[PDB]
Amino acid sequence: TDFFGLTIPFMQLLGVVPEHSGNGTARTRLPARADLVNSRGDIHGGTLMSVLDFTLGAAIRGDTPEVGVATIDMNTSFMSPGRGDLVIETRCLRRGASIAFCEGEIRDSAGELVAKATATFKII
Amino acid sequence: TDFFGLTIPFMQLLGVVPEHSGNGTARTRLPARADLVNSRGDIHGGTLMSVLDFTLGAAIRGDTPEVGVATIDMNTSFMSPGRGDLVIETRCLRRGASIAFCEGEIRDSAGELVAKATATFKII
Amino acid sequence: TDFFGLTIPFMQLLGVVPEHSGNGTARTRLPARADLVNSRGDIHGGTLMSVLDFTLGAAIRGDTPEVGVATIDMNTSFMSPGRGDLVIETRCLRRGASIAFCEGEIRDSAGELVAKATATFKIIQ
Amino acid sequence: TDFFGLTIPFMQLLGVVPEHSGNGTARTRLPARADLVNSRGDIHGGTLMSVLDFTLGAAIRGDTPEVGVATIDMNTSFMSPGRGDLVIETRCLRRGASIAFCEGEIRDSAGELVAKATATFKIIQ
Repeated sequence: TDFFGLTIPFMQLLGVVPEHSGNGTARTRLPARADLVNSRGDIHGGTLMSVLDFTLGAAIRGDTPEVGVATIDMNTSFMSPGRGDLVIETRCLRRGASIAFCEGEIRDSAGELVAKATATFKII
Repeated sequence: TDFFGLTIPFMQLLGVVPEHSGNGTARTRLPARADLVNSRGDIHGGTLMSVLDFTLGAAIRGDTPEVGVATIDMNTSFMSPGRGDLVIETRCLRRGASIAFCEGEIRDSAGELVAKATATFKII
Repeated sequence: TDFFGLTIPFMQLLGVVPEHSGNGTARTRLPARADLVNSRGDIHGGTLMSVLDFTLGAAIRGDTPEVGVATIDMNTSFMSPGRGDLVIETRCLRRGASIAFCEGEIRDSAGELVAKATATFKIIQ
Repeated sequence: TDFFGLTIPFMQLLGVVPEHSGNGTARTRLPARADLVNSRGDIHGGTLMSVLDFTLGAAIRGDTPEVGVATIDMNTSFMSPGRGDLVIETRCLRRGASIAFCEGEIRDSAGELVAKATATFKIIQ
């Protein structure tokens, strides 16, 4: 599978679908699967942090795909339980020669806020 | 599979192995699999945040398994790339009636620091 | 001194001015001072988090000065050195019966992002 | 004023005292003051992050006052209201050529955890 110009075994396991990236943003979609679920039947937070990580970075190497990106730190807030196909949109807040700052949110089909995250990246 | 007294489809997909929990701590082990890998062949950060989330919470409901736990927010720092079987140890820093604070680290077979995380939980 | 319905001896000390609070958002302002600077001459990041802490909570208790809000945890990103007067604006992302989520940013006179922060809150009621 | 090799006008303003820096750890102390309190009478969390910011960096540039460290991002957890004199102690978790990771905690005279924080740093060299 092609994830924004890169192969990623774990993202292929999660079945996430890359939709867009460019102009400092990126959009990913997470289809529902009983595999990715919580102990309460909700989409596991780990699952959300995974696709969010992917998407967060893609908002950097979408304006510049020749660039290498590595997550330094990432903060996630879980607002409400995720269920059914989700959509992840991220946005790059500031980009430098070495460091880039990003953010994003996960929303359900009903447009409600499932989770929000912000991260720091090392631009290789 | 039994994960500290709970079924979790996503943790079963990741193949993580619960080893211990109690007295405010918990220990999990993540076996190596090519499925859980990075674009650089390293264990994906999302994968680390997943097992860390599991383990972080388990350090609360190990002293009290009758308790329900839900992650509010979680911060993760990635120190060095993870490879080969990893071990995750977490520790509860403060527990209240409503809120609990946790922390943990992931280390490789060589005992080096792969990642570190801290989280906030709602004790149900 | 009046900080959206309460006196905060530390805030009064930072020389910060409350600009708005209500409908899930808030505004505050940090007039430049030399008491408040780093060693690089820039406004100290702690000065930033202090005013950001103050203002993030305000976006919750403006819709209700009847409630109490205590910061649980806060994450702050440092994008650009802060200088001169700064304006701080926050928004509540979600409000529960017990837990509140907020975010915000600090900008300089030139409108450039100085720092951005997110916070979790305990609403005391 | 001497803060491990530099003057910080804001820190000097908080009335904080440098207690140690070297070998990947650091210590600082926050003598109680009324200028530094919340509205609940507790020491303002911003006062905490300010001193925590100061001290986290110190755990890096004590092994080398030759280098510069700039805070990239910081996460702070609030566990217990802070009161009376507080002691701040940090440790460097990892040091790269460009990026440094640190953590730390604030405790009261009774030794109870007031707040814990983690931070990422840019080492300027």
